[PDB]
Amino acid sequence: VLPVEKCNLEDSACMTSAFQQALPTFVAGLPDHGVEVMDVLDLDDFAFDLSGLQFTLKEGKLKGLKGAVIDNVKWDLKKKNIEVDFHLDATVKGHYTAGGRILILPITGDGQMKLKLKNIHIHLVVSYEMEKDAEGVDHVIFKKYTVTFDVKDNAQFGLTNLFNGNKELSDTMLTFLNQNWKQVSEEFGKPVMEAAAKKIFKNIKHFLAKVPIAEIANV
Ligand SMILES: CCCCCCCCCCCCCC(=O)O
Ligand SMILES: CCCCCCCCCCCCCC(=O)O
Repeated sequence: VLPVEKCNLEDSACMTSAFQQALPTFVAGLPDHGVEVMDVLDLDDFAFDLSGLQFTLKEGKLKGLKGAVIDNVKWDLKKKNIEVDFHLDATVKGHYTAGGRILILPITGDGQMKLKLKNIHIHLVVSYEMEKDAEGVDHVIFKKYTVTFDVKDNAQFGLTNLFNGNKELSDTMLTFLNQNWKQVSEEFGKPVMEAAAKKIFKNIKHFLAKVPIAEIANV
């Protein structure tokens, strides 16, 4: 399993440093807990219709979670809530399509995407409950999460076969995207975020349904 020593759950310095040190092994996958490979992370296909853009990503991938930096862990035992702050440079790949408009430009494209995220900050809030399982050990059972984000340094857009390959229009569109990267991030990033959070919350939840609380915590 995991090469990390035991914390008080509300010792938030120990928890931050334990998350830090446990990450590479966790995101390499643990098949007998619930833990897939989380770098590269396979995202479920999704679709959205937002601010006039119709957007699909198929066989989506997220690379860079191996590389993430844990900023703070705040486990709160009265609230049975956990807050997790981190950041990373990520890449998001996959087969995309594009319909309708982005902001003031019309868009059509069916090809490949490579987004590069530079210093993306995440604020993950998880609520939980303590359950006993079948064999009378308690586990931390995650229930619900909120997530917020913040691409602080930069976002770049690579999109192949825009407007059926027509250079003029593709270049114009990609220049637009790349210049207003931050508005575009705030305008369309939430369902891309949701897509990874849905998988990340799921994987953690699996882990801790499998390991006894008495096993990884101070009682
Ligand atoms: C996005 C990366 C999150 C993956 C890490 C999941 C949390 C594992 C808990 C590690 C802390 C151990 C607690 C303890 O031993 O006291
Ligand atoms: C064509 C518009 C696509 C919208 C992408 C905007 C950039 C937002 C990145 C989303 C965050 C990725 C999730 C994560 O870092 O775990």
